[PDB]
Amino acid sequence: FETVASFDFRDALSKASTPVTVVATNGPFGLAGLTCSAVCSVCDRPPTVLLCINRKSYAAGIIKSNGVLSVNWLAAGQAVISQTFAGVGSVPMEERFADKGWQTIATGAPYRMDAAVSFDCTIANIVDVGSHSVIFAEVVARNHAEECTPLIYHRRQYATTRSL
Amino acid sequence: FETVASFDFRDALSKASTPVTVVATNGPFGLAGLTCSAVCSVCDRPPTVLLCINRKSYAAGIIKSNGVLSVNWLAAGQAVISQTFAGVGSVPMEERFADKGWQTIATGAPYRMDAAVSFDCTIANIVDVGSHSVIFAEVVARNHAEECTPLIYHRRQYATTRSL
Repeated sequence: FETVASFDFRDALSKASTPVTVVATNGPFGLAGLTCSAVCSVCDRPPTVLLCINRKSYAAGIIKSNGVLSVNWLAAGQAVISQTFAGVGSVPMEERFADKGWQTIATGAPYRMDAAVSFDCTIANIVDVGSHSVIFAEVVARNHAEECTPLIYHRRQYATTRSL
Repeated sequence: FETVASFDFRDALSKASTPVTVVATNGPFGLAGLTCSAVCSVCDRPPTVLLCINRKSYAAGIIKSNGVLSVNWLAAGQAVISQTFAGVGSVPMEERFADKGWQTIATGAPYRMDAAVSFDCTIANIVDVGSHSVIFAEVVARNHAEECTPLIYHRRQYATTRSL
């Protein structure tokens, strides 16, 4: 078979929805983060998630060398955090972590303590596919804001949930 | 670092949200599909998605031996399809596909033509991690439905999107 056009693929993907996360890191190689909507759980033993990020980015470089990271599922009121970590407004990488919402838990990675879900993680394995590194990360601590709804991305806009 | 208890990881995941998909297949090993809350896009060249499914599923071995599959992101009105493919009502596998909204496109996998998004795919790589197979699949065709609001799963309930 021939694969669809990359343009067609991206067009279609805009019709699917995703949660919005920020992946962050800190350690000997420094502080960095980016928004990532290609994230999912893998298995519960050992508890493992994966995230797919383009290897060309500033943050990918620092995440992979620090070897630890957080995955932070953002809550409905946090679209501005997603924008900043997606490069909207071009906030310099190290100025992105100003507020008190970011704290360490176990690994030294910054964890967003008011995110719907924050997992603090160690990198266990990496599979490269096309432009992206698929990073498998084992969860060594968790945190949750008080109940709240998710930030969702769909058709190139932010949204949150409602019952059917 | 020690990993979190598996019970803690599962509890945390219920507070994240995911799109609801059905992964389906057909071929020499027969028809099968199942609901899947762990899917994401990987890279656009070649256009690749991944999905993680428990190796103990009846469907998982058939999907991997057939070598082809579809990923169908369900729309807000399709909770009954999700229910059926999560095994509610114990509907026999072949009968799940009797409805004419299920069609082939390119590979022979059943594609849900009215799903918000349906990708028809060939398996390219399988990585087994803990209890699950992480299946990398390249997209060879898609189906384009009209303006489809998502079916989302969050805190053990179905949901759809609203604006912020």
